[PDB]
Amino acid sequence: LALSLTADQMVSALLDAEPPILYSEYDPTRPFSEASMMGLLTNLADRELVHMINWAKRVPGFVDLTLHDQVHLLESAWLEILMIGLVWRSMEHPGKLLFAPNLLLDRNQGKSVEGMVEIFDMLLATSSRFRMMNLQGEEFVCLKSIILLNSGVYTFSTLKSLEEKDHIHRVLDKITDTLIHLMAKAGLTLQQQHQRLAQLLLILSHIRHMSNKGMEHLYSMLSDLLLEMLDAHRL
Amino acid sequence: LALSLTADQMVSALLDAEPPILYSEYDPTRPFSEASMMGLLTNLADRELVHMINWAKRVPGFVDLTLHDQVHLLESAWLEILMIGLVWRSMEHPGKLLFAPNLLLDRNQGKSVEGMVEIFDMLLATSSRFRMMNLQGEEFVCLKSIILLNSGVYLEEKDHIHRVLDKITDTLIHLMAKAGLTLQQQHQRLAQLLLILSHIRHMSNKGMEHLYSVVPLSDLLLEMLDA
Ligand SMILES: O=C(c1ccccc1)N1[C@H](c2ccc(OC[C@@H]3CCN(CCCF)C3)cc2)c2ccc(O)cc2CC12CC2
Ligand SMILES: O=C(c1ccccc1)N1[C@H](c2ccc(OC[C@H]3C=CN(CCCF)C3)cc2)c2ccc(O)cc2CC12CC2
Repeated sequence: LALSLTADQMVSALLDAEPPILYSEYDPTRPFSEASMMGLLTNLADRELVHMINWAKRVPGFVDLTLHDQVHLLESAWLEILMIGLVWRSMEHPGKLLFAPNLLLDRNQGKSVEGMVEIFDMLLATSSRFRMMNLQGEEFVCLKSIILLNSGVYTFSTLKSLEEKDHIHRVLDKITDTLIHLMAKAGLTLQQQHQRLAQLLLILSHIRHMSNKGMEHLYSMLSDLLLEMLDAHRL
Repeated sequence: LALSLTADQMVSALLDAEPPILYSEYDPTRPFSEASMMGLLTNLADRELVHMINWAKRVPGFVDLTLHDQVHLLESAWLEILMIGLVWRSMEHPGKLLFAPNLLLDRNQGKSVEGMVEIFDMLLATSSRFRMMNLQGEEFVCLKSIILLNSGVYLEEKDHIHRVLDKITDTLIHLMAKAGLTLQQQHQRLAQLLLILSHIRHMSNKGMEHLYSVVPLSDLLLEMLDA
């Protein structure tokens, strides 16, 4: 099914799978402050993670995998997906991170939490990189889907596992075909298509680097829950 | 000014720049032990770092950067380069890591140490992935050069790095075209190769988190550049 989609049908399915932009809580009895900042950001990420589950299930080829492999892929990629969504939202807001439309934070508000501004600056630089590249929404949904399928594919031996890995790489190839088709459709020459494809995928290495640094920072302050939403019934 | 090379001359320059395969400073006659296994791997990595400097100087476009940028890229990419070099030489040794011709280890020698077997397995999975794609030497040296130039970039200095990165991308595509790959197979394989770099970054982050669980590395890298 997923391997027979055209590039336009793959763009359409990814654009349609896009989750909504969530808001920070409008609690007057909890106004924004340095103390309540991480509580608001954690609550926002928790609500985003629920929508990330539905988005993943709508990425073509994802539900063809076993849920154990669906859980592992999302366990490996969830923070990367949150960050690239943040970086995408903040593209039009230089020097600031748009966590939510009602939660636009500048660099100085990150200094209140120790260790935050280092991750803050890396997210800002990625947003500047996307801005300088004029990243398109059709390219963004492809990059996010690549992260979902690639981040955990090297950390799964059984015959089933060999079929799953081959399928993940077959779907990743079709996203690559989709990215190139979007670049050819935009007028880029073949040399420019390969060059921009390389530039976009090399940004994924930095997003992984930010994720690892973000995991150490967050731990300095999921599997069962990921399963519970992914292991839905048909009632 | 290295942007005036051809794809074939880019390959030839990177192949000629390959560092030698160093040996473990290990007594082939004294008994082996796991307590001395970090000392051998730290000593080997320190000696490989010097030859990594010589290799980086010969990556086309690297010396065009300032010494500040050359050191910053080396300080940010050195662990990734050691890892992918290890993965490259451990390819024909499935289930094993060939740190040196006299230092071949399997999983069980890594289990003796807290936190090693996790990175050991990720390194083995990368070697298996290289073995499945049948990675060529001309592709491997292009991947190492991309790691050197990409691992620290995130104004005209960044522009020059991106132009050289763009040329290595053109070199990789030219390599697969000369191999007979179709245009679809070319950009598919290029994507597969560059997506492996995200896993190598992941291993480097966990490696730093592992290895580092007085003299700054930049001072040592600067001194190595004087030879
Ligand atoms: O604050 C920060 C931040 C930190 C340092 C520098 C700059 C920014 N973050 C935010 C964040 C907080 C907690 C979290 O994870 C917390 C547990 C993990 C699941 N939770 C467990 C319970 C299961 F739901 C709790 C994930 C994300 C957040 C929110 C929304 C967004 O779009 C993006 C981000 C990005 C960022 C990830 C870097
Ligand atoms: O053992 C391990 C290993 C393998 C599996 C699981 C866990 C660990 N490693 C080895 C390694 C040891 C110490 C290093 O960092 C030492 C710094 C301490 C002062 N140094 C800086 C100042 C003086 F230079 C550097 C780096 C590399 C090593 C050696 C050669 C190779 O090709 C590759 C590797 C790979 C590697 C990185 C994963």
